[PDB]
Amino acid sequence: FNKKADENKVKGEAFLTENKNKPGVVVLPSGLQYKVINSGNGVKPGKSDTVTVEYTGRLIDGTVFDSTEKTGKPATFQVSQVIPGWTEALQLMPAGSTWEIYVPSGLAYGPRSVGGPIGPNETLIFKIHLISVKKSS
Repeated sequence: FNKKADENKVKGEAFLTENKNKPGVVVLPSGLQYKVINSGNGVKPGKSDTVTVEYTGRLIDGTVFDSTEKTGKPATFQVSQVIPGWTEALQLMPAGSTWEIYVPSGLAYGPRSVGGPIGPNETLIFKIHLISVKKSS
């Protein structure tokens, strides 16, 4: 059981290790690193912000675990309703922006068997395409 758990710890920590090559890698107060494609553009509130976006997430396992785009239904949630790491990054994501964040387990639920959305000792990649905040306020 743990053989696979640790197997994830190495493959994930390695992915992010090499990932550091991606230009624009900037660490956040929560420890989030990402690559900026289109930053700014629209306005928006702090972590109490509510935005509608579409994303495709996949586990370091190489297989998609869940996609809101393919389902045919956009993803709608507030930045303060997600894991710690995410709440920090999404709080800085302005309407219309486009960031890709990769948060290692140690920054989310933890590499321990308490890995919520992010598998245990699994590094995941997230593609967030923000359209607008609360009806483009």
